[PDB]
Amino acid sequence: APEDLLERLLGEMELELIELRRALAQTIATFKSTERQRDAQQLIAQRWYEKAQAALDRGNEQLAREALGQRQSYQSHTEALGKSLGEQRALVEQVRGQLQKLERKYLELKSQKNLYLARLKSAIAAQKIEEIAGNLDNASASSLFERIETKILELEAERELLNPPPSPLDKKFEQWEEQQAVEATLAAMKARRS
Amino acid sequence: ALVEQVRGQLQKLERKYLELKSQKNLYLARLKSAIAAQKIEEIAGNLDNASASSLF
Repeated sequence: APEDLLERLLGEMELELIELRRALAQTIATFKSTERQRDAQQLIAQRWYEKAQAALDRGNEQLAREALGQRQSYQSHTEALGKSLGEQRALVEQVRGQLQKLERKYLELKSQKNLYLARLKSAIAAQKIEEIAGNLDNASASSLFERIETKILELEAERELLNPPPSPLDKKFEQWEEQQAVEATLAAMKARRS
Repeated sequence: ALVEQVRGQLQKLERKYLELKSQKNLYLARLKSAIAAQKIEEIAGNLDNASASSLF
């Protein structure tokens, strides 16, 4: 039944709105981890910067040469990680936009599901009554209501044969004599006790 | 519009129901009368008193 699928499909969506949710956690987790590593390396280079900050004074330049020459190796690492961190920022920003747009589309779909289902039951419940009224049409000769009248007519006229109605001749006389019967019996009434 | 439209269907249909219900008793009543008053005259036929095929 199409109605049955409408609830299962939306259920399978819900598994991925959380699955994708978990994926973003891993991505952002790496971004935090990558960020932290950058501080440590620059801190070590920063420490060598303070260490080199204590030699060039009072003419000890030769010592400063070696100290800063060592810092250069650490400096390269800082640059490489710095660019990577900026690049990874776009991905976390971009991926979040997908989730936000998709999440809105979900609840929007959910609302429409009930409305169409509701119209279906109304389009089935109010739909399923009128046919049985067709069996009670009262507008044709294929209904129980009308066929019942035929059965009544069949039965009522069944014994119009068994007991035939009185012929018009007697029907033309009973009233004809009755009028005299009331008046003639009254003829003495209106005269004897006038 | 849908909620207004759907309600009209129910109101019209609901009236048609009780209207059908009232007619059901009337036709059934006429049937029993068309059967009870119907089922007597035949046995009077066995007591016709008008032919030579009766018990009387």
